Amino acid sequence: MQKSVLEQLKQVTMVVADTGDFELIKKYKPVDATTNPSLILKAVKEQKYSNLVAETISKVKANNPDLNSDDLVKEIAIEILVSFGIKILDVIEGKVSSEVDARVSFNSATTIDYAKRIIARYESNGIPKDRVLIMIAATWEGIKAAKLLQKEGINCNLTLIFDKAQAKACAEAGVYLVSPFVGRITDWQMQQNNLKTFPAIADDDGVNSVKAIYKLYKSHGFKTIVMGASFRNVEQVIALAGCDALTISPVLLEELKNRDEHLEVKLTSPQISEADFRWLMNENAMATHKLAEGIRLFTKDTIELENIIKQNL
Amino acid sequence: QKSVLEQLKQVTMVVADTGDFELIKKYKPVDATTNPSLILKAVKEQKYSNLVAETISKVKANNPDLNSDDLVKEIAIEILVSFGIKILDVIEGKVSSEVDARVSFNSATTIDYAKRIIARYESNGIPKDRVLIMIAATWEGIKAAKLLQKEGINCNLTLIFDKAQAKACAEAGVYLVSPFVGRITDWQMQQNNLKTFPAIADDDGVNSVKAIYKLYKSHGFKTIVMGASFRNVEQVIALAGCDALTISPVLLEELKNRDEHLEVKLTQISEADFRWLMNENAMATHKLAEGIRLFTKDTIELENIIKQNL
Ligand SMILES: O=C(CO)[C@@H](O)[C@H](O)[C@H](O)[C@H](O)COP(=O)(O)O
Ligand SMILES: O=C(CO)[C@@H](O)[C@H](O)[C@H](O)[C@H](O)COP(=O)(O)O
Repeated sequence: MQKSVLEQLKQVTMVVADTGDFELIKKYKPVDATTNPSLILKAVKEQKYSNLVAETISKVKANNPDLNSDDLVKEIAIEILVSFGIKILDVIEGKVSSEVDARVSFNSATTIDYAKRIIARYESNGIPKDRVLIMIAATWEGIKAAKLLQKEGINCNLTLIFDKAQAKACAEAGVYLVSPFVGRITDWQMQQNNLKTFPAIADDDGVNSVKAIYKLYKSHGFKTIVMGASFRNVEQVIALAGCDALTISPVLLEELKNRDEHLEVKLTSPQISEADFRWLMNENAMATHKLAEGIRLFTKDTIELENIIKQNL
Repeated sequence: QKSVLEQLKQVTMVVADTGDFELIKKYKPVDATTNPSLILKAVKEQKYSNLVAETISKVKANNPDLNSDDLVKEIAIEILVSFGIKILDVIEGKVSSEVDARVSFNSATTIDYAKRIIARYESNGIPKDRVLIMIAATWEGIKAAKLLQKEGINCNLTLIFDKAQAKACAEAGVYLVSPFVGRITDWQMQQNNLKTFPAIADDDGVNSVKAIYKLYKSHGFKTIVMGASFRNVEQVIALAGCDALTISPVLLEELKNRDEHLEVKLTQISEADFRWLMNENAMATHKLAEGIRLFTKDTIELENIIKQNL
């Protein structure tokens, strides 16, 4: 019963596919999947699912002849987000992550409203909320929004986690899952230290970040799921075998599928006030920069999606 | 022929950026600014070791109830005030004194620290009109300044790297803003490994202050625009006509010794809005945070010096 590294990983970690390409999701059979604004933009622009995109735009237009261009564009954007999520849910047993508009990242109330709008759109298609994770950037405001959403039974994926303080604050808020990044932390490490080659696993700041969060969570008995995200190579993924969950790009899933060696299982202070959180984040130059950058990048891709929608009106 | 320094004073309030008060006299600035790094420099170089020793003795005597940690904190405030008092003896205007950078994300502790500085000045016979409380321009610092201004305490909002950030300060009714120049140019040079300074027209730091000045003038904001952080005299000269400019003693000396003609060049936001606009500015996001970290490092070093002298 010898198995590939991918199949072995599934025994010790919840394998999640990081893509909007639902057909690819099929050849890897992950439990859950994650979409994000950049992945949705790629799914909209690529030829593969051009029919689905055109149909979604046409349907929303036909069913909302009274809405102005601006309101119509936002309606179409959320419908596209949800349409890809539904196609993904049709091919997996688990949940799909759908991200709120990045432009609401510093407003808890508008984050809550957008989250509820996403959930209502899934519900109108017969998808229960228990199959969806609302993805929210882990700014203080996003964590506050998630805290309230969880109280209403809406599970959240707190993303763009770069510091153990966010992770701790998210756990303290009772969120369903956190997505600490790995690759982007390693990117900063290489640029800051002028590293010509990729660091050894023991020295990889990204890998170590997830390990520290996992250790923190287990020692405190937190039930929030730790899902490593953002990977540069298969070695970083393999290094976190045993983590609660790992969301992995199709390119890397294919690499894992084709490897056959045994997979070694590697994974087996006061409450945070707003001022404390902000201080701790300020102390971390990398996290300060990367959280902000992540929000800007998703915003750029969401604005491009809006422009594309407007071009097809 | 008038020196560039003399010409600058005709169109801009010249301010000395130093805690080394004996150097101030020869430039005759209107106001002066200290900051945590400048206070540390003055203490480390030991020219004012007697002032430091006398301040430590006084605070101990007047505070028999404080433990070691609390005593050091009180001495740090009194040192800030002692330097300010000495500066006020040699200038006609105001002196800026900065709150502990460690309170930058707490409006309440910022307010009380500011009030403590003012109370120490008052106890030493200095009226509050002669003092500006410096506060980093985080949202929390701006909210603290809004309350302080209502209570008659004038504030200097510092570590300003973005125009929307400066607008929010003006909307809070602050007395003065300190938009930085040199640190913005540093970011620009680092981004592209530039070995030479950019042309003035292309200098992001100079352009930031020009943009803030233009906004304030067109909108009628009464907050004073004071450019700060300079790498060379050319950046100072480029902003001639600005409301105020705070300048190092080295650059004041350079201006004093230049005699060419000086061309005069310069003649609401919610919390969520503010945070969004800052986030859109990679440089400002980085530099504001960096400034707080650097001032914190220098405040900790000052505390360590105090501890060694108890
Ligand atoms: O965090 C999640 C889902 O939880 C992912 O979709 C996440 O956004 C992506 O892994 C990252 O944005 C990818 O970043 P990068 O590795 O391409 O720099
Ligand atoms: O903003 C004020 C006073 O209002 C200044 O004291 C300001 O802190 C200093 O000019 C800067 O910190 C100097 O930084 P740098 O030019 O040495 O990088």
